[PDB]
Amino acid sequence: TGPMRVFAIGNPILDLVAEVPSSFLDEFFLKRGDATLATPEQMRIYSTLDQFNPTSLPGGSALNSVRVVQKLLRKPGSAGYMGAIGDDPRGQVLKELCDKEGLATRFMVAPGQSTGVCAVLINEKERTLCTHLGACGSFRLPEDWTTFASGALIFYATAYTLTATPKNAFEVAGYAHGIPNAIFTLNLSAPFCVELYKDAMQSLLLHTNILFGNEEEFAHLAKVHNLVTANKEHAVEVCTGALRLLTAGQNTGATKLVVMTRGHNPVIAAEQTADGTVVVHEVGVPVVAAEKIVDTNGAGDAFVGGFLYALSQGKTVKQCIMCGNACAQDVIQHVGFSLSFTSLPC
Ligand SMILES: Nc1ncnc2c1ncn2[C@@H]1O[C@H](CO)[C@@H](O)[C@H]1O
Ligand SMILES: [Cl-]
Ligand SMILES: [Mg+2]
Repeated sequence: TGPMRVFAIGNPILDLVAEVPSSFLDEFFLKRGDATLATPEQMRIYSTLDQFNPTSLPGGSALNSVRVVQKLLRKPGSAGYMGAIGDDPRGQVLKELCDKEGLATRFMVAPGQSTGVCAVLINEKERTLCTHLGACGSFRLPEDWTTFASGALIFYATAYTLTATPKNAFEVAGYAHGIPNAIFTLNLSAPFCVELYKDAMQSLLLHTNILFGNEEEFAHLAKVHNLVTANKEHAVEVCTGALRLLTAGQNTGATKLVVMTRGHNPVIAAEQTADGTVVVHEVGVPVVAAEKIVDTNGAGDAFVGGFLYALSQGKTVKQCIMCGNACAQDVIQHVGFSLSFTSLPC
């Protein structure tokens, strides 16, 4: 077991994948192609779906990312994860699935609440998602979480964790800050996380070494924080401005990097070396035949997972981005977030 190289916090979700007739979508008032949170009546969808013998997969942004890390590091217990689940059957199913993959996990159990679950409904070549977050929102790091984190030097949190409470991400980042060789990495996760948690992020970013995000996320960050994307010069301007939220214009000599994925366009990143100078990185994204692209859901999670894996191996920024691109490219060729040990990238 171990050593654990990467530790992450997130909202754990059990994904249930199955092909269903259109009548199923209509019965639960679902619009094909949309992704939503379950309404009261839609709550009955989960036990109903269990009867379809769905493929059960661990899910949730951060959990998907560490599963990629765990996959690439190979050795059992190479990546750790903490989050909240319920004391229901789904909670045990999720834990067992994670155990099967060799991921080290410590789930806080919230008695009487349901484990996060997402119905991944396949119909007419489209995926319709209906998620019930449940226990995820009650997560609070245990007082001895650092013991679980062992000698990990790479910490990751998604902005989605701010929903339960910004205190979890703040505590993880604070712990990482006290360790010279450790880094804290954050995902912007969604434009609304950027909007809702403006104040919290202001403080958190000053304790962040690597910031991940896509175009829309960075665009809102630039507006919210008045920092200033299909256009390069503009993307660079945004990244350069965002880097200031991490450095405050000072040079601690610690890792300071902002990485912006831009769909098909090249990844753009702005870095401040221990030297104190700013550097702009640009890495093109290898395309795959349109005929292979099956499910784009999880591409971003895979990118971060691959980047973190490469980072744990001491690769250059560009190599980390290249590994992330390769992982994203690999996962979109099948529905649901999963990877096989054969022909792994990076
Ligand atoms: N707020 C969230 N926190 C954690 N996992 C999430 C969240 N929203 C969606 N997910 C999961 O992550 C997948 C997308 O990366 C979704 O299909 C779902 O299973
Ligand atoms: Cl998450
Ligand atoms: Mg540190």
